[PDB]
Amino acid sequence: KVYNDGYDDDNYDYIVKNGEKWMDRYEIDSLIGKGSFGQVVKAYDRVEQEWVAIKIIKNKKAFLNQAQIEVRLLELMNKHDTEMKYYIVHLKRHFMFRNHLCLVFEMLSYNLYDLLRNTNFRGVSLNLTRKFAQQMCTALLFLATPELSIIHCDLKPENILLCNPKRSAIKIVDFGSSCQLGQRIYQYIQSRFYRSPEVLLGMPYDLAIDMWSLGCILVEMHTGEPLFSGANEVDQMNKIVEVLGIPPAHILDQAPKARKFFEKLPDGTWNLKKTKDGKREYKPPGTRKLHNILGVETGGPGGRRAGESGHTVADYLKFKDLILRMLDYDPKTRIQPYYALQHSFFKKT
Ligand SMILES: O=c1c2c(ccc3nc(-c4cccnc4)sc32)ncn1C1CC1
Repeated sequence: KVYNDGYDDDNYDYIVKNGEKWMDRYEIDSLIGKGSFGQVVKAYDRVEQEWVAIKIIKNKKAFLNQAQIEVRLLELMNKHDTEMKYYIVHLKRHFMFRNHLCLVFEMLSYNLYDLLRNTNFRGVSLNLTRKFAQQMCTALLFLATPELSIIHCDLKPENILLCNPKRSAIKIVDFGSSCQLGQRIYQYIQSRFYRSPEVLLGMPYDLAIDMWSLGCILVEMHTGEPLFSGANEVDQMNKIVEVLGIPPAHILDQAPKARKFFEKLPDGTWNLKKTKDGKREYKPPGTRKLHNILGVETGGPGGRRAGESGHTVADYLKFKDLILRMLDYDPKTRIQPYYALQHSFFKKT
């Protein structure tokens, strides 16, 4: 078999070649990214005298049709004319090339997972975590403007990128899974660690799922490790329950997949699904306190911030309150961008 007259591999990806020139314009430097969507490459745009990131979508109907949605939303966001539009990556243009839809993005710096990794997963400071938190909240507010109503659907450290290596300004990338509040088309969405209870439970979802993901992200940026690191859905839900307890009955009562994780007693309350021969793996519900994970009264996560400025007890207590409001089980009462921005965690110095 030869795929796409030899230009593609067996997984519908374009065989990237360092040094190649496309359409007398783009010089391909190297692969910088790879996912289910396809690939991302670093490239120099001769015409515009600048570096770009080119997202090369897979040559297959299903992936193309999704990227067309991605392009529509990217263009709709970039088009919008408030100054909040610059927490979102800029889609410069797109084009078809050897049967691949290619999206051209401005060149940003590296992502927040790479940033975590540069400090050997010690975490970044609470001061820097705050700056990310403020910008992300402001960006989620943009996405909430009624004319947009976009759900990113895959927030995680990897999809938040620094603008410049030496500064805190960030932008959100990868709207390849995104949708608007009307036209939702998938039930199994978000990366697992950052997946909301509503999605785990098979319930309808709105823009609040991104705020859940942000809660999880912000904690991980400061501790250096994922808050809820499930190997599968059942593990994931169980790890959430360790920190936040059994979700409220009014939600589980409307949850198509409640019985995947939970069981309903005669009296109308819910427990975790009962386990084989009692073998214990999880901490009892609500026992793994965020208060201890963050190290609120014990010098920060792992004790590593003891006797540093910008990491007081009062600072942590604020941060913890914000995060708990972000991880509200109920998407109707979970904190929303406008009100998150008014939180005491952000208040001026
Ligand atoms: O990886 C990126 C980069 C991007 C701009 C947009 C962008 N969308 C990406 C993406 C990732 C996964 C799915 N869809 C898009 S990666 C990326 N600028 C720079 N870089 C890093 C090398 C420094």
